[PDB]
Amino acid sequence: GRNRGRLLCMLALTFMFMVLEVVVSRVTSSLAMLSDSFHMLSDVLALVVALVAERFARRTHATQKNTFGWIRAEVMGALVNAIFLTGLCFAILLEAIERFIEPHEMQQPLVVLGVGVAGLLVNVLGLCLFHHHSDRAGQLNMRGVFLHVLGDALGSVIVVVNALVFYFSWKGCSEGDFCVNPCFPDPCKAYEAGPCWVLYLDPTLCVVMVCILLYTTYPLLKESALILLQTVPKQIDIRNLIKELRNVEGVEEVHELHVWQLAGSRIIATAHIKCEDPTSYMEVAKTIKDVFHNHGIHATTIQPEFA
Amino acid sequence: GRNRGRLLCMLALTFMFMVLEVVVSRVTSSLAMLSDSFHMLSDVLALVVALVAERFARRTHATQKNTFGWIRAEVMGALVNAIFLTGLCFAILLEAIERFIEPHEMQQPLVVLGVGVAGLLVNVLGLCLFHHHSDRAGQLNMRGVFLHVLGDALGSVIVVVNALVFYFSWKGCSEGDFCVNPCFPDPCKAYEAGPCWVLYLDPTLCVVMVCILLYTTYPLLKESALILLQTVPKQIDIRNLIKELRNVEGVEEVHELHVWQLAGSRIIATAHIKCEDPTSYMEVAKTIKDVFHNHGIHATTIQPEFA
Ligand SMILES: [Zn+2]
Ligand SMILES: [Zn+2]
Repeated sequence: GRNRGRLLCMLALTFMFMVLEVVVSRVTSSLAMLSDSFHMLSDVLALVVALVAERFARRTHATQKNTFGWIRAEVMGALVNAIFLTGLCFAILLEAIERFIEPHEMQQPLVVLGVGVAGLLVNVLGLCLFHHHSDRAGQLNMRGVFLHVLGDALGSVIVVVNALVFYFSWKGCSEGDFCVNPCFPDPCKAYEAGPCWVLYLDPTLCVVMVCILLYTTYPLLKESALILLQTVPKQIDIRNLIKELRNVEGVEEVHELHVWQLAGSRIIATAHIKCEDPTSYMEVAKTIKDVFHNHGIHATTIQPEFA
Repeated sequence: GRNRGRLLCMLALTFMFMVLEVVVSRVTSSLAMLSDSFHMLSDVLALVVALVAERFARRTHATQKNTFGWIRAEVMGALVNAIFLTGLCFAILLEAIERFIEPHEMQQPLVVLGVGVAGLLVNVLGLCLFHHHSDRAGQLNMRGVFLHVLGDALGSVIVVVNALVFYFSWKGCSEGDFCVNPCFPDPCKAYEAGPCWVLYLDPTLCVVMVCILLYTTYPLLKESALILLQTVPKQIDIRNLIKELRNVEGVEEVHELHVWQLAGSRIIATAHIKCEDPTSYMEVAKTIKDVFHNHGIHATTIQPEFA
């Protein structure tokens, strides 16, 4: 309820800011604003994926197609959100390089600064909505959206700072009379412009930005992508389980121990444990289940192989 | 061995064509060629992800970190490849729109056509290498690479066709004397050009292209993303398993059956099956294992709950 409400609220603000970008571009007759609107549509797609994962995760319930439920679906949502962000971060890095090799002037700096401030306010509102997620499957699913919100919030901050630096320290050649543009090599033409450091302010910061994101993206793409690989949860180690099951009387060996994490705090472990006396099997198995519960594994399947 | 050889060969050709693009851009002094080279670097990243998945999938061995192995890692590689491709298809769609709202002229059509033909030859070689995959994971990891190769091969075909149509049917205004450019609205300026249909040839085809890719991408993103959700394999249905286990004498009920697919043809099913007589448990369990093998489930775990 609360999570879906937050996601729907952020989606609604994202459409509203999309409409704001479109109408502002229409009055100003600018196309890069439309491109930024379509990037906001990419953000809409990320929010939609998060919403799909969050609904479907409620199924739980033993269905015919999935006997476990659909909480792992939420986990997958987190995972896919993380991979879309690694990808958009890599696209930002490739755009930054493309702007290093060819700088781009910013036209109409004031409206760009205003739209950047509006987007910063929207992204800060979204960040406050998603602050609680810096049980777990919910934490991962909300962390994906939180990382997307942090990414486009940092983008808004970069845009605002760049627009301010352009408006305060860039002397353009758009006047049209006796102006030479050293930094931007060919001003499309068949005084001296502003210092060349400003024209590269957008790329460098962007690069720094993606690094930040990549850093903060790495745990999620680590945490979500190891649950679906059925890696043993970090709280659980296999040596202690093996030795404690071997120390239990009535246990000859523990031939095949499989431990994995379904989603969040639901850890599933199945083992085969050899026993000699069928009569003692029930108390041996209850002790084994007690050990599994002691170490935090609550759903188990134990097959006794009488010899 | 063979799969890693194919992946390394395609990676080597991809670096060689990257170097070709870079050197051609250097002699021609063109920047969009560098952008295409960085897109080829994105293809390099996809191939690298595939290589990592393939290399890690050969571990198995029931590592301490993962008691099942790392074949699911290969599955995840397939999945992430699919996701990456969907994202690039959506970026192509957003670039196509950006070119619909603002068409772009193609400069130096002959060198673009030649580089497109070279890339088409490289991509056809890669497609022939990956033709065999239109175990199962081996297929999924390669189908991911096959879809990437098909995508940039279709991109090369689009580039070649567009360059040919420009060279044959576009009358540019680059001569500099008495030329008006109706289609491209402002030719950056403070006769009649070629017909306006050519300037939009690249977007429309691109859109069609992504549709194709998206279509062919959907099964992979369906097939890989349902294995990691532990959905029951399509060959297996739960009603027959339940009824056949109930019909077995000595079985009171099958209380929990979870059946899922690890990777490829390795299907794992665990169940609880209440039995009355411990003496009859061994033959009852061997019959149950025989049924599980009969339906194609070879790794099981069956816990008898004596009452
Ligand atoms: Zn066994
Ligand atoms: Zn039970």
